[PDB]
Amino acid sequence: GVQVETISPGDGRTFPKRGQTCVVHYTGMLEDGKKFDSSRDRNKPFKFMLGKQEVIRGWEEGVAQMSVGQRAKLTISPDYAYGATGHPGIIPPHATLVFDVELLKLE
Repeated sequence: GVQVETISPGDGRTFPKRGQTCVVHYTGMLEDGKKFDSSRDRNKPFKFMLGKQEVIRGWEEGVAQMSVGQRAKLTISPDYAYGATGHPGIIPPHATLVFDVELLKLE
């Protein structure tokens, strides 16, 4: 459902726990490489609470595998993203997504 590939290693020791706030920089892309969303374009980190299910399933399972300071590519199946319906206009039906995520800190 999510496959993690490291771009830059983190500390290899500090991984998120349920209920912590993950502070990330990210870029999300369709399978064709076209970015649809990026905190890097806004120039402001994005925050989510791990376990709240306020981000897609491939984020909570993928970021949970990351340590502080790690940058990684998360390849997310539609099953772990927006499924059969997608988000029409932005995310097509049955879309595989790629996110470039850096885990900045935990709060």
